[PDB]
Amino acid sequence: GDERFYAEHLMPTLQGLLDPESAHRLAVRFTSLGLLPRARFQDSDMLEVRVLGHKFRNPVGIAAGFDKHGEAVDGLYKMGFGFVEIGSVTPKPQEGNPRPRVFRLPEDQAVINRYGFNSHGLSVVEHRLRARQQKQAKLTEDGLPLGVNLGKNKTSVDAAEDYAEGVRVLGPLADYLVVNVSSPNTAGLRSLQGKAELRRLLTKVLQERDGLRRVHRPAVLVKIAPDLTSQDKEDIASVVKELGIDGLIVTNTTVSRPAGLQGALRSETGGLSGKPLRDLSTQTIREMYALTQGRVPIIGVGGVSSGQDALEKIRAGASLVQLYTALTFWGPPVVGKVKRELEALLKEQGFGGVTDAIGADHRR
Ligand SMILES: Cc1cc2nc3c(=O)[nH]c(=O)nc-3n(C[C@H](O)[C@H](O)[C@H](O)COP(=O)(O)O)c2cc1C
Ligand SMILES: COc1cccc(-c2ccc(NC(=O)c3ccsc3C(=O)O)c(F)c2)c1
Ligand SMILES: O=C(O)c1cc(=O)[nH]c(=O)[nH]1
Repeated sequence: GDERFYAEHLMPTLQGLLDPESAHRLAVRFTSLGLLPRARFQDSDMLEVRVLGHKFRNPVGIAAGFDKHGEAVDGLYKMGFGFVEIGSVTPKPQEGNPRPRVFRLPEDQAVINRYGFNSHGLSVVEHRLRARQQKQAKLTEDGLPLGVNLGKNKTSVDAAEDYAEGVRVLGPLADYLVVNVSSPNTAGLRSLQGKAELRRLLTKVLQERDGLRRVHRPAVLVKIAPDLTSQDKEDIASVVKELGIDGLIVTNTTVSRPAGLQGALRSETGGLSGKPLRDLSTQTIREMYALTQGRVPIIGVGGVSSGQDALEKIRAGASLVQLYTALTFWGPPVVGKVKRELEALLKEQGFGGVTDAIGADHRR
């Protein structure tokens, strides 16, 4: 493939022929089949990162949402991602919201989605991952970890138990689990970010995680929204420290609509991703890093489309970064682009490697 070809011809043509959701489905299909452009870039030692009890070949991963049901994990590693996160997965299967539920904002290099946790359910995903469990074991040992993002059912009467079930069912198959309490498309989900409820919720999740056999015991991270108040962030940092949460994913999509959006569909209900979210996410990473005294690993997500975007989040405190929306606009070549640009910037700024740059802004 070619970065310019995909950005100017292939992707534009695809988006002109298929609606957003159909384009996504096709994307998952092609990826699962390995129909991807040549992954030129060769990961250098400079990009290697050790965190969350694992080695990561490179710090660029695919964010949750692209492979909700764990159907294209291997194809995603082939695309060049240093780690893959599937999900969110709900206990029981559910359809999500009616279509259309995803919209492109071309003029803003953004997307708005309100899928509503469409999920094949824990059982289906469980067997899908078991079919390649040993293959993943080798991938992980080779520096390509797998993360599993857990969600809750729309009609659930016990949010905590939904997450507990996810820990028990998919925890044994993941390197890290994500307690996603930041989806803007699930009524009352974000309220789980409150201190009182959060502590109770995470205490239960951690107990279930600790109850798994050693080799099947994943790290547990909490994914937060970019729309939290200063009080919310202080509370989350406090609870994370109190319970020993392994890490944070910052951030999910935003329900805010920054001044300046041009897309005709800017007022659609849902979470906004892409460039308009980038700096709000970076600043959230910066604050959480400071609140946790840089002792809690952070996976930075939100508007990453270049090496500069990645490095800004790393310097702000992220040990790893993820992207999704950039892929929807530029295609597979964007992964290699980000890694190549990141490597060059690290050298240009005097960093021996990614590890040396983590939280660098806080030390100046
Ligand atoms: C279409 C779509 C679906 C998503 N689904 C999920 C999900 O199921 N779980 C989750 O934790 N985040 C989900 N996200 C959020 C992304 O993981 C990420 O936090 C956010 O989009 C910011 O990254 P980006 O600007 O690179 O897309 C989704 C995002 C998009 C655009
Ligand atoms: C042969 O070339 C390839 C190979 C492998 C994957 C893709 C591809 C195609 C479309 C999307 N796009 C989305 O998956 C998407 C998600 C939510 S919206 C939206 C979109 O197009 O607007 C992609 F990420 C990757 C193209
Ligand atoms: O499934 C969705 O609608 C969804 C979940 C989530 O966590 N984030 C997002 O942007 N959409």
